[PDB]
Amino acid sequence: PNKPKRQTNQLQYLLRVVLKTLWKHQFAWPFQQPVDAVKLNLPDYYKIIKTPMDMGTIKKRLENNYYWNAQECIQDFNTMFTNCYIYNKPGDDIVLMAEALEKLFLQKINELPTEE
Ligand SMILES: COc1cc(C)cc2c(=O)cc[nH]c12
Repeated sequence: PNKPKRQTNQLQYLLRVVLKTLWKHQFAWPFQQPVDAVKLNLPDYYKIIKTPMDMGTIKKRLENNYYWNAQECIQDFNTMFTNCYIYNKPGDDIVLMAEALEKLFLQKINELPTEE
Protein backbone atom coordinates (compact mmCIF):
# COMPACT_ATOMS: atom_id res chain seq x y z
CA PRO A 1 0.00 0.00 0.00
CA ASN A 2 2.91 2.34 -0.75
CA LYS A 3 4.73 3.44 -3.88
CA PRO A 4 8.53 3.59 -3.42
CA LYS A 5 9.97 7.10 -3.43
CA ARG A 6 13.49 8.41 -3.68
CA GLN A 7 13.92 8.90 0.07
CA THR A 8 15.31 12.35 -0.22
CA ASN A 9 15.38 13.46 3.41
CA GLN A 10 17.65 10.65 4.64
CA LEU A 11 19.61 11.10 1.44
CA GLN A 12 19.43 14.82 2.11
CA TYR A 13 20.80 14.15 5.57
CA LEU A 14 23.43 11.84 4.13
CA LEU A 15 24.30 14.73 1.73
CA ARG A 16 23.76 17.79 3.95
CA VAL A 17 25.16 16.60 7.27
CA VAL A 18 26.91 13.26 6.65
CA LEU A 19 28.59 14.01 3.32
CA LYS A 20 29.73 17.46 4.43
CA THR A 21 30.51 16.29 7.96
CA LEU A 22 32.71 13.58 6.54
CA TRP A 23 33.95 15.81 3.72
CA LYS A 24 35.39 18.26 6.24
CA HIS A 25 36.99 15.63 8.38
CA GLN A 26 40.67 15.35 9.27
CA PHE A 27 40.44 11.98 7.61
CA ALA A 28 38.22 12.85 4.64
CA TRP A 29 41.15 13.89 2.36
CA PRO A 30 41.43 10.49 0.48
CA PHE A 31 37.70 10.23 0.34
CA GLN A 32 36.73 13.80 -0.61
CA GLN A 33 38.64 13.17 -3.79
CA PRO A 34 39.16 9.76 -5.42
CA VAL A 35 42.50 8.14 -4.91
CA ASP A 36 44.77 8.35 -7.86
CA ALA A 37 46.13 4.85 -7.50
CA VAL A 38 49.22 6.09 -9.35
CA LYS A 39 49.62 8.94 -6.91
CA LEU A 40 49.58 7.08 -3.61
CA ASN A 41 51.46 4.36 -5.51
CA LEU A 42 48.77 1.72 -5.47
CA PRO A 43 49.69 -0.84 -8.13
CA ASP A 44 46.88 -3.16 -7.09
CA TYR A 45 44.32 -0.62 -5.90
CA TYR A 46 41.99 -0.89 -8.86
CA LYS A 47 42.97 -4.56 -8.77
CA ILE A 48 42.16 -5.37 -5.15
CA ILE A 49 39.54 -2.76 -4.47
CA LYS A 50 36.03 -3.88 -5.23
CA THR A 51 34.96 -0.43 -6.27
CA PRO A 52 37.19 2.49 -5.24
CA MET A 53 34.74 4.94 -3.75
CA ASP A 54 35.11 8.50 -2.56
CA MET A 55 32.99 11.13 -0.74
CA GLY A 56 33.14 12.86 -4.10
CA THR A 57 31.56 10.04 -6.08
CA ILE A 58 29.16 9.77 -3.17
CA LYS A 59 28.33 13.50 -3.05
CA LYS A 60 27.67 13.01 -6.78
CA ARG A 61 25.19 10.17 -6.42
CA LEU A 62 23.46 12.05 -3.58
CA GLU A 63 23.09 15.46 -5.20
CA ASN A 64 22.32 13.78 -8.56
CA ASN A 65 19.47 11.78 -6.91
CA TYR A 66 21.14 8.60 -8.19
CA TYR A 67 20.58 7.14 -4.75
CA TRP A 68 17.03 5.92 -4.38
CA ASN A 69 17.42 5.68 -0.62
CA ALA A 70 19.98 6.76 1.99
CA GLN A 71 21.12 3.18 2.58
CA GLU A 72 22.75 3.13 -0.89
CA CYS A 73 24.55 6.33 -0.01
CA ILE A 74 25.44 4.69 3.27
CA GLN A 75 26.62 1.53 1.59
CA ASP A 76 28.74 3.76 -0.64
CA PHE A 77 30.08 5.33 2.49
CA ASN A 78 30.61 1.87 3.87
CA THR A 79 32.10 0.93 0.49
CA MET A 80 34.41 3.94 0.76
CA PHE A 81 35.71 2.86 4.16
CA THR A 82 35.65 -0.82 3.15
CA ASN A 83 37.84 -0.29 0.06
CA CYS A 84 40.20 1.36 2.50
CA TYR A 85 39.88 -1.83 4.57
CA ILE A 86 40.07 -3.98 1.44
CA TYR A 87 43.36 -2.55 0.30
CA ASN A 88 44.87 -1.32 3.54
CA LYS A 89 44.89 -4.01 6.20
CA PRO A 90 42.72 -3.01 9.19
CA GLY A 91 44.97 -0.86 11.29
CA ASP A 92 46.41 1.18 8.44
CA ASP A 93 46.21 4.92 8.92
CA ILE A 94 43.75 5.25 6.00
CA VAL A 95 41.57 2.47 7.44
CA LEU A 96 41.97 4.10 10.83
CA MET A 97 40.94 7.29 9.09
CA ALA A 98 38.01 5.54 7.46
CA GLU A 99 37.28 3.98 10.83
CA ALA A 100 37.09 7.46 12.40
CA LEU A 101 34.95 8.54 9.45
CA GLU A 102 32.77 5.49 9.97
CA LYS A 103 31.97 6.40 13.55
CA LEU A 104 31.41 9.91 12.18
CA PHE A 105 29.34 8.92 9.15
CA LEU A 106 27.55 6.28 11.19
CA GLN A 107 27.22 8.97 13.87
CA LYS A 108 24.99 10.82 11.49
CA ILE A 109 23.07 7.72 10.36
CA ASN A 110 22.67 6.86 13.98
CA GLU A 111 20.63 10.04 13.80
CA LEU A 112 19.40 9.49 10.23
CA PRO A 113 15.87 10.87 9.77
CA THR A 114 12.83 8.96 8.61
CA GLU A 115 10.58 10.36 5.88
CA GLU A 116 7.36 12.00 7.04
C1 LIG B 1 43.58 6.98 -0.26
O1 LIG B 1 43.69 6.30 0.93
C2 LIG B 1 44.80 5.50 0.87
C3 LIG B 1 44.73 4.29 0.20
C4 LIG B 1 45.88 3.49 0.12
C5 LIG B 1 45.85 2.16 -0.61
C6 LIG B 1 47.07 3.92 0.69
C7 LIG B 1 47.12 5.13 1.36
C8 LIG B 1 48.31 5.54 1.91
O2 LIG B 1 49.33 4.83 1.82
C9 LIG B 1 48.36 6.74 2.57
C10 LIG B 1 47.22 7.53 2.66
N1 LIG B 1 46.00 7.14 2.11
C11 LIG B 1 45.99 5.93 1.46
